[PDB]
Amino acid sequence: DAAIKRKLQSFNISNIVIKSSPISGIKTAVTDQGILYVSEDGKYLFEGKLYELTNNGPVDVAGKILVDKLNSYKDEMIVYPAKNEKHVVTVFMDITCHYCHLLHQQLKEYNDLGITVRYLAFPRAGMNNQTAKQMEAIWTAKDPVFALNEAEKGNLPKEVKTPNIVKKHYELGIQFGVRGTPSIVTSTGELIGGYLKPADLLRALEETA
Amino acid sequence: DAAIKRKLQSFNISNIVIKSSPISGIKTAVTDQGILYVSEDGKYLFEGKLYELTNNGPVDVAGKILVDKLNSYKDEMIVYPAKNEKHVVTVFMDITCHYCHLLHQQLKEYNDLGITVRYLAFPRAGMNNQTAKQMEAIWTAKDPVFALNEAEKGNLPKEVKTPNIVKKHYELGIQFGVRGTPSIVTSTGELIGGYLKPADLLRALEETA
Repeated sequence: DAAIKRKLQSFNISNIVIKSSPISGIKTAVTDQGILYVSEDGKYLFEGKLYELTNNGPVDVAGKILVDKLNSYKDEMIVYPAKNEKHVVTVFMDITCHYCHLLHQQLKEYNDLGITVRYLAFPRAGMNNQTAKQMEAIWTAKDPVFALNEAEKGNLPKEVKTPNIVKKHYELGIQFGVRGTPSIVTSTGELIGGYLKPADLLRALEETA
Repeated sequence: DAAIKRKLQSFNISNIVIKSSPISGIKTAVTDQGILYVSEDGKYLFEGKLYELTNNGPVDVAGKILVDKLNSYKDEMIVYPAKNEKHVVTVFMDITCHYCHLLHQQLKEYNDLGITVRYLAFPRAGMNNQTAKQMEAIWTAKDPVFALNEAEKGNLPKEVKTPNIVKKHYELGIQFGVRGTPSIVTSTGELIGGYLKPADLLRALEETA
C-alpha cells in the first residue's frame, strides 16, 4: 500500500485510500475521484467499475465498500428499533416529502414487522435553504428522535444550523444513486429506493437474501 | 483462456475474444460489449477502462489493442506511399468533405515530408445514401487509387455497391472516437483527428514520440 499514492498524487488524485480488492495484484483505491483499482506495483489504474455476476447478477464489488461507509455513520442516524429486528434498513429521507412522511407514520408497522428503520438525511433542494438548515438542526439536536418526530408533525425548529452532517449524508446518498425520497438501502448494501409500505418492504427484503 | 467465455456467455456477452492484459491474473477480453478485463479465474469482470499514466498521461491500454485492429485492415486502405517514409498515418475520410478534399490535394506534400497517407472510409451521413454506396464502390474497385483520385476530381462511380467494408471502417472509426473528417490516426495509435496541413501534420507526429 506504501508504494502507490505517489504516482496517484502525480495524476491529480485526492484523498487516496487503499483497500481490499477482490483481485490480488490490485487494491481497491477509494479515492476522491471514485472507487478506483490499482496495481500492487502502481503502474496501472482502472478508472472503471469492477463487478462479479455471482448468481443474482452484476454485483459491484464497491457495493460493499460503500455500505461500510454508510454503516460507519450509525451514530448520526435517527434510529427507530423494533421489538426485536429481523431487518435493519437505512432510509434517506427529506422533511418536505409526502411519502417520507407517510413512511414515518408507519414506523410502528415497520417496527412490528421486525424492521429497524434508520434515517439518514437527504435534503433534495440542496443544502442552501431554510429546509436544509432545519434538518441539520434536527440531526444534531439533543434527542434527534424527538426533534424529527416533531418536525414530521409540523413543528420545525425555530433556530437553525449550517448544513454539515446532512451534507455528508447527502453526498453518500448520491454515491448510492439516490434520486428522490424516500429511498431504502438494504442491510446487504442493496437499494430499493422509493416508498414501500410495511408489508411490501418486508418481502423485498426477504426475497433478496 | 479456456475456462472463461462460459460465464461471459451467461452474462449476455457476444463475440468473446481473450488477450494479453498488461495485468496478470486478468485477460484483455475484447468483447462485443467492449474491451473488458477478466480474471484468469473468471469470477470478476471490469466493465470499465484500464490505463497507465506512464509519463505523457492516461494512456489507455486498449489503445494498442485497437490500433492492431486498424492495421489489420491494411489491404483495404487506399495507400499513397512516400518516396521513403518517416511517418505512416491512417486518415478517416469522406468524399463529400471539403477538408478531406483539401488534404487529398496535398498528398504530394505529405508524401514529400516523408508521410505515407493511408485512407479508411468514414461515411458520416450513415451507410444509407448514394454517397455511402459510392465509397463502397471506390474502396472495393479494381484500383482504389484511381477510383478515389477520380471521385475527388468530381467523377463519382455511376454504378454502386452496398455498404460493407466502408461499414467496417466506419465502426472502427467510432471506436477511435472519430467525430468528423478528416481524422488522422497516428502510427502509435494516437489521434490528431481534424485537418492538419502537411508541415503541421509533421511536427504533431515528431513532437509526440
